[PDB]
Amino acid sequence: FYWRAKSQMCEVKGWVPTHRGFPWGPELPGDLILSRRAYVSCDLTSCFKFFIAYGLSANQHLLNTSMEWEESLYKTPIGSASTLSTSEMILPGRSSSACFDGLKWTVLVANGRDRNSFIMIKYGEEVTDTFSASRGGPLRLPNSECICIEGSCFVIVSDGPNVNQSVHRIYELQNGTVQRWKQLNTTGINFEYSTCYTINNLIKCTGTNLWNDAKRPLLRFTKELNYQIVEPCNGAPTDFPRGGLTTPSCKMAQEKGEGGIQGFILDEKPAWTSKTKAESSQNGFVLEQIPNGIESEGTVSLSYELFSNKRTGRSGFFQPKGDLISGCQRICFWLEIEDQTVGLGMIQELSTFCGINSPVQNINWDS
Amino acid sequence: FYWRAKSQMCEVKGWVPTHRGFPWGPELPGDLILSRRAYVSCDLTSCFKFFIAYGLSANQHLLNTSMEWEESLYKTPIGSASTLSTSEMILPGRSSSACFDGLKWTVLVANGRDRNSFIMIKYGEEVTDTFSASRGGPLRLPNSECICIEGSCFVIVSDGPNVNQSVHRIYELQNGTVQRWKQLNTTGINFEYSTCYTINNLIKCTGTNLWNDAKRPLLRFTKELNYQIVEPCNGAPTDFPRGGLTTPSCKMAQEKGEGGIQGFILDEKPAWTSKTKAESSQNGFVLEQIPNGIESEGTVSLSYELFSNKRTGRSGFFQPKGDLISGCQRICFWLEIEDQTVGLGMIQELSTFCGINSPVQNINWDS
Amino acid sequence: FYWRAKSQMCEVKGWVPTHRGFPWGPELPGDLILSRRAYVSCDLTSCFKFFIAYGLSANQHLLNTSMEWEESLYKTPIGSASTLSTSEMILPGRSSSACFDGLKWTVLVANGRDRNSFIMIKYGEEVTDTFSASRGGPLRLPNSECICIEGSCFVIVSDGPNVNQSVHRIYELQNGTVQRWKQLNTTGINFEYSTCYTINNLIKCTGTNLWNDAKRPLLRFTKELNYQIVEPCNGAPTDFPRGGLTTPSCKMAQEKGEGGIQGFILDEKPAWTSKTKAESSQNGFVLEQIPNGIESEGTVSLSYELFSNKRTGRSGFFQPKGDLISGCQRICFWLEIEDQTVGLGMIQELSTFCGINSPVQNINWDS
Amino acid sequence: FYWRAKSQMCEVKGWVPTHRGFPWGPELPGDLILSRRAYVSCDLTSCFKFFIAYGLSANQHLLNTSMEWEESLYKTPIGSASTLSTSEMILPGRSSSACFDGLKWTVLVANGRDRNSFIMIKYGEEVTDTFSASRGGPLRLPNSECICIEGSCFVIVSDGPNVNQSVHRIYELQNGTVQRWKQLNTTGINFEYSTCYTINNLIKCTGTNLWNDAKRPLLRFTKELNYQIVEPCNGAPTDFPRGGLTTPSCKMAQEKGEGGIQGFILDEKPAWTSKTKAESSQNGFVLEQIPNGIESEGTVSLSYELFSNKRTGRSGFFQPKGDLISGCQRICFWLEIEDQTVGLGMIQELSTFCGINSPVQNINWDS
Ligand SMILES: *[C@@H]1O[C@H](CO)[C@@H](O[C@@H]2O[C@H](CO)[C@@H](O)[C@H](O)[C@H]2NC(C)=O)[C@H](O)[C@H]1NC(C)=O
Ligand SMILES: *[C@@H]1O[C@H](CO)[C@@H](O[C@@H]2O[C@H](CO)[C@@H](O)[C@H](O)[C@H]2NC(C)=O)[C@H](O)[C@H]1NC(C)=O
Ligand SMILES: *[C@@H]1O[C@H](CO)[C@@H](O[C@@H]2O[C@H](CO)[C@@H](O)[C@H](O)[C@H]2NC(C)=O)[C@H](O)[C@H]1NC(C)=O
Ligand SMILES: *[C@@H]1O[C@H](CO)[C@@H](O[C@@H]2O[C@H](CO)[C@@H](O)[C@H](O)[C@H]2NC(C)=O)[C@H](O)[C@H]1NC(C)=O
Ligand SMILES: *[C@@H]1O[C@H](CO)[C@@H](O)[C@H](O)[C@H]1NC(C)=O
Ligand SMILES: *[C@@H]1O[C@H](CO)[C@@H](O)[C@H](O)[C@H]1NC(C)=O
Ligand SMILES: *[C@@H]1O[C@H](CO)[C@@H](O)[C@H](O)[C@H]1NC(C)=O
Ligand SMILES: *[C@@H]1O[C@H](CO)[C@@H](O)[C@H](O)[C@H]1NC(C)=O
Ligand SMILES: *[C@@H]1O[C@H](CO)[C@@H](O)[C@H](O)[C@H]1NC(C)=O
Ligand SMILES: *[C@@H]1O[C@H](CO)[C@@H](O)[C@H](O)[C@H]1NC(C)=O
Ligand SMILES: *[C@@H]1O[C@H](CO)[C@@H](O)[C@H](O)[C@H]1NC(C)=O
Ligand SMILES: *[C@@H]1O[C@H](CO)[C@@H](O)[C@H](O)[C@H]1NC(C)=O
Ligand SMILES: [Ca+2]
Ligand SMILES: [Ca+2]
Ligand SMILES: [Ca+2]
Ligand SMILES: [Ca+2]
Ligand SMILES: [Zn+2]
Ligand SMILES: [Zn+2]
Ligand SMILES: [Zn+2]
Ligand SMILES: [Zn+2]
Ligand SMILES: [Zn+2]
Ligand SMILES: [Zn+2]
Ligand SMILES: [Zn+2]
Ligand SMILES: [Zn+2]
Ligand SMILES: [Zn+2]
Ligand SMILES: [Zn+2]
Ligand SMILES: [Zn+2]
Ligand SMILES: [Zn+2]
Repeated sequence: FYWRAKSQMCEVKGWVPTHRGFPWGPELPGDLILSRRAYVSCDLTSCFKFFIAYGLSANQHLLNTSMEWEESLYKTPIGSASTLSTSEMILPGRSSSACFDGLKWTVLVANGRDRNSFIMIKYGEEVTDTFSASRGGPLRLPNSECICIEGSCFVIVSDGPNVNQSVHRIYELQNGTVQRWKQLNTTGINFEYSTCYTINNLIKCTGTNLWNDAKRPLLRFTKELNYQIVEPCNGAPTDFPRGGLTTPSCKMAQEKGEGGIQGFILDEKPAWTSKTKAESSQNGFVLEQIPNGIESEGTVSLSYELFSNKRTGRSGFFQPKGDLISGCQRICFWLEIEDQTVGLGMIQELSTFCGINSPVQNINWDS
Repeated sequence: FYWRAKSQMCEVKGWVPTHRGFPWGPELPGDLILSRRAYVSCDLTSCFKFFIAYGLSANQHLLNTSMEWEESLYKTPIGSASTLSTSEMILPGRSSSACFDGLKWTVLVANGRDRNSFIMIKYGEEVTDTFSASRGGPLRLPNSECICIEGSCFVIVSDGPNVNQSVHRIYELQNGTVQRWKQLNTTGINFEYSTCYTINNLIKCTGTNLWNDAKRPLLRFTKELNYQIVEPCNGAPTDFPRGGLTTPSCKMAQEKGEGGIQGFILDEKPAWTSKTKAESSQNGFVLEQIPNGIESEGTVSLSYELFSNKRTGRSGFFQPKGDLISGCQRICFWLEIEDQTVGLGMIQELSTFCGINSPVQNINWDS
Repeated sequence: FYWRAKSQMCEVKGWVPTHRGFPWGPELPGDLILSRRAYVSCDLTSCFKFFIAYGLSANQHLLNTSMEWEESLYKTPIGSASTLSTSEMILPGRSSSACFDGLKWTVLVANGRDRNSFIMIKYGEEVTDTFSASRGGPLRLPNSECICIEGSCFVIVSDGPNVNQSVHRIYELQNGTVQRWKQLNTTGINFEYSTCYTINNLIKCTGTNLWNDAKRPLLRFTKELNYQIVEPCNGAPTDFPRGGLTTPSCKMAQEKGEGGIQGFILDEKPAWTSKTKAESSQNGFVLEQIPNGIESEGTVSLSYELFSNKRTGRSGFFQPKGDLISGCQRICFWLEIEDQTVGLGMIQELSTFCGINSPVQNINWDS
Repeated sequence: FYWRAKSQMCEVKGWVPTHRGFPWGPELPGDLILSRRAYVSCDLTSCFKFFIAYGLSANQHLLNTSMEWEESLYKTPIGSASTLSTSEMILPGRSSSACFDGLKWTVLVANGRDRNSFIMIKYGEEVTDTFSASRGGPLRLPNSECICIEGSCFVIVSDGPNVNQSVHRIYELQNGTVQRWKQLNTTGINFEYSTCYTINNLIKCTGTNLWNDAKRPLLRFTKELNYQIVEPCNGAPTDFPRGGLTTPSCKMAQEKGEGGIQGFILDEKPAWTSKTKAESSQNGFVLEQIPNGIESEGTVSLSYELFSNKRTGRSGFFQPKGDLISGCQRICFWLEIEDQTVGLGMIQELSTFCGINSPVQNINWDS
């Protein structure tokens, strides 16, 4: 009676937006909480945006408050703008993860800048657990939904002061309580900003290598925490920044591998890849289907240019949990759309897209 | 246990407003979402306004945002003003239709400008289906409630680049999923802006001919999609624009037939007709009873001038679904009231009127 | 299972405020709906303010809208300020009455200025009945809660163009549907602004005589509509305007009998009387207990000066319906408190007071 | 089926913030209700801030209203800012107490300045009881949650015109109705601002001595109202103002004993103490663990500096009531954080911290 994915993932032949971002910019209404590190996650009924607040607007500018350095996590329904009257403060935190197990929300937040850093866990309204940095901190949560299968919830936690040598662990939770953890062998790479989905009792995640790779590393693991980390084997890297296309291999792409941005790869057969339109700008977003999976040479069948000119940012998976018509498990993603404002710089608003089995035209969503 | 109309339609001897529009103009409060292509539709408990947002007010003017060209459908309870805190974003879309089958909302939206145009369907929160333009697009939904009978939902979809030769289809849906469609034979006419109701297991609709008619074409069909299209046989055309009264016949009225505006005809015996007060202005709204039905010569018995001077616009049917006192099926309509503002031009607000069996005075609702 | 009063009314030895009015003036927040002809009425769970809107504030002034002459009834929870986000539009109307029968709300509104005047009735969300003026109009509802006993709801409806010769009827409703009505014999008086309560299967009401009396006429009737109209027999009139104390008798007090303001008398033994502090100003509010009932000579035992200086206005009864601790039926009243504003003249806000069996000090509620 | 504490209190090895205060200052949004004498209390599902309103913001300043001297109690969910749209007016009052017994809220408020002073009690929405000052008034409620065990609710009520000789009583309530009261023998001390928790069918409270003590007096009592009042036996006083450390004894600390501020002591073994960082300023907040209990010499094991520089104020206990994971009873506290504003002086916002059994780093929560 706890939640678990439907037995098979739906075929995906295209992606339709279920929500464009609230279309702010160059102006925006007062009383809006401005957000970063937002992601979406759903209960059995509807979906919510989870986010770190960093400011509140009024007259086109930021209210001078302490919101930027006193970081707290908030929640807002997907269908509502993020105002004070409509958003709820959940916990203090600078990064986070959240997921509904069918019964209650499990919410994790990290606080503290270095060795003082620690993670708190909430189950429903009740704080149920804590743990500390083990490798110098700061502890870092993914800013994407954690993954629940039949009452067990899994999240990737990062540690270490440098991308030089980060440490990453899978924590397994029940009732908001750590049952165990496994340290991953990630020698030679960096694996931040994990975004994940579940199917076939497995959990799959796409990382961001901020150290030495413009391709995105992939993690796959079971509920017993047996795992593998693999590299995409095409020659089209998907991080930003990145370099140009190279010949397909299983090697990392190290040209411009430094830095990066949260993003995802649908690790199925067919596999889908996603990235900005060009390598020179954070503009547009392109989804490409690879029939033979991400460990093939990468031959692209379908290719959708969902955004062409609009500046874009982080993206990640989320899964609908209470579908009643689909016999199969749907997959969706959230994506930051970036808008310039007149009075408070650049802002991020989430759009959401879901996979559908039926094909569709290459519509540009800029307008 | 799915919804179906009560067995007989209530006698209608007059129309009372159940909601005047929010009385904005020349001024209006900040944080209001300004709307177009609004209509109402109800669940088993209360009623909602569905609409395409095109702007957000502040200090009497439009916030410069991207709301106008990034079109999304929203929903607000009938009894509330359409503010950010109270309205919910449902789906991206430039035209739409919505209807509650007794269990969940079925919502359709159309997006794309020409051959890229396509329709998405939502059942509850779950996107359940899509289909594309077949005749060049854009696909166009009615902007009025779709019609559900015992779990099957019906809506009219228009296609084609010109009113010159539009194509129109009835789509039949279950669980937000297309079961079939039938193309209508509409050679020689144009049938947009369909607004519909159901009674006696039938569905009846009034169209707007934007090509060659100032009378409104009428569609009647069964759940097996057997249908007929008939022309009103009076000599008093009800579109706007239109020309003067002519001698009653079953011919179309082609004087000023070009263009038009969504509107309705209650296709019963007696039939009710509805139109602006005069042919020269979009002012007032007049409801006229024709005892012998719309295919008679049109002799008018009752005649109510609900608005005299106030500028008016689109209108359409909606049906209450959870009446518990009435033994019979009530019928209502929504109507745009147009208000001039000081700082953002002309706006539309919906009023709603319902039929009652008891007669009433010819009150003018301007004030 | 329909609602009915508890078998006996609680002893009342004093009155405590359960809500002061929102303390606006000289300033008030923007987005507030300004109200008149407000009263309170309760479901089985909590209580609501019902009111006619006449404006919306912004920057201390009235938004220039059409709200004043397009009158609509709204509802707001007692514990909330009356903003757009929190208030609900119910029906168009210039006067009204409302009452919950245990199952649904029955709501009546009157619209139209003279012979066109008519009343509409809502049961839950469903309009269930209408009737017209019979004596020239306008039809007038009390602006206080109607009274429901075991599924039958009663309200006083006034008619006629002059206080010179008004006509008053009791309408009996079930499911928002008129079952019958009885015209009262009110020759020689005027009986507007009825405010009522129920106990012992009876319904009792206090009127306002706008024609020839500064005492308040009292109506008492049964569910079979057998009734009596009696005059208070003290010499202390309670209308405003009024003249000074006179010697106790059953005669009307005609000095300054012209005009008046809605108000109440608790018609029990002991009886309670209520009025402004002095006859020269609408200031303060005084409640006086008369052990021998309102048809005695009026000897006053308890006397509470609840307000001394604050300007006050209309007042009326309401009854809590879902008490679970009290074995007896409580009685409360609402009272307008008048506040001067800097930018939109004088406003009215409701306070609510309830009777308690325990005595209490003569606290002044001005501050 | 009424609420009672879990059988044992959880071990507490540290304190984590479950909510930082809304980070206002130097600026804050309009439409905010500014509050004082706030505390938190929970139902079986979530938690609420209870508070006395004293103003409403707009454009960085206080709206000139009557809110400051017409004092009313309000309630807001912990996770929401305290705006008009989101806060609910409960009762008029200048001090208060509230507690959920598992079924309904019991709410007490005090009104009146001296001998007219009295207390009103609400059970759910129903006013159920009243009583008057017995020793000259004003009656004073604690401004912290009252305590419910199995349907009986207990609160400390203070009386008397001077801290010179205040009188304090325990009132026992059921269904919002006083069953009895016991006067405490508090000769030689003053015991205001009681903040309390329950465990082991006992109720424990920490007072504030505004007369002659910089240590905090402690009250412990049973449901039969057998009680004891004891003095902390360390030499580190916790009131503010206070003097420096002295040698441990059971004597009161009278240096700077005059005045004080609401605050708490966790009266267990180990005991926790809490106070500002230094004696010279109301800055920071420090929690210190005393393994041997508050009646020992006070040897400190753990010591957490939760705030260092930030100005702080009142603090008190609250208990979560609907935990489902913890087998034991959790304990939390609320704490005022003080922020300077540009346009309305100094404000107070509540943060909440809960005890956890796992240890944690000495993180500074200033930023
Ligand atoms: C931990 O993972 C690292 C990285 O994958 C493993 O090191 C690699 O081992 C293979 C041989 O099987 C080499 O071809 C790679 O070049 C190695 N990479 C580096 C940088 O060492 C390592 O073997 C794993 N350790 C354990 C204990 O299994
Ligand atoms: C499709 O509908 C059209 C329009 O009603 C039909 O054409 C009409 O047919 C009648 C004869 O029955 C003529 O009197 C009209 O003048 C025709 N209109 C035009 C412009 O052609 C047509 O027959 C229908 N087609 C089919 C296959 O049934
Ligand atoms: C209707 O009510 C009026 C007013 O009470 C009645 O008229 C009064 O009758 C009594 C005699 O019983 C006189 O003493 C009053 O002076 C009368 N008032 C006036 C102005 O007429 C009248 O009798 C009632 N009519 C009916 C049919 O019962
Ligand atoms: C009421 O409490 C007071 C204060 O605790 C008691 O007075 C104290 O009694 C002890 C002796 O047992 C003395 O050592 C203290 O110095 C006393 N304090 C003062 C100021 O009197 C008092 O005995 C209690 N009264 C009753 C009736 O029990
Ligand atoms: C906000 O306030 C602080 C002073 O209290 C200041 O450091 C900062 O510069 C202010 N922000 C702006 C934009 O002036
Ligand atoms: C869709 O509707 C049909 C109605 O016949 C119903 O039987 C079925 O449960 C619905 N689909 C699913 C799989 O829920
Ligand atoms: C809104 O912004 C864009 C520039 O970014 C501009 O094209 C448009 O004119 C602006 N609107 C107004 C009213 O100036
Ligand atoms: C109206 O009220 C009566 C009460 O006697 C009840 O029996 C009936 O169900 C109600 N009307 C309908 C048709 O629901
Ligand atoms: C409101 O608008 C109308 C003009 O459209 C005008 O008659 C009225 O004077 C205006 N109100 C004020 C206060 O100017
Ligand atoms: C008040 O509480 C008691 C608990 O013993 C309960 O029995 C009773 O039902 C409550 N009072 C009433 C009349 O509801
Ligand atoms: C608020 O209003 C009253 C006058 O009605 C005045 O006493 C007080 O000074 C005003 N407040 C301010 C800040 O001027
Ligand atoms: C935690 O989850 C387990 C699932 O196996 C469940 O049995 C248990 O009830 C939960 N914990 C508690 C004490 O509620
Ligand atoms: Ca990289
Ligand atoms: Ca036309
Ligand atoms: Ca009078
Ligand atoms: Ca002190
Ligand atoms: Zn920080
Ligand atoms: Zn946002
Ligand atoms: Zn290939
Ligand atoms: Zn567009
Ligand atoms: Zn609107
Ligand atoms: Zn005829
Ligand atoms: Zn009017
Ligand atoms: Zn108000
Ligand atoms: Zn007497
Ligand atoms: Zn006061
Ligand atoms: Zn606040
Ligand atoms: Zn020791």
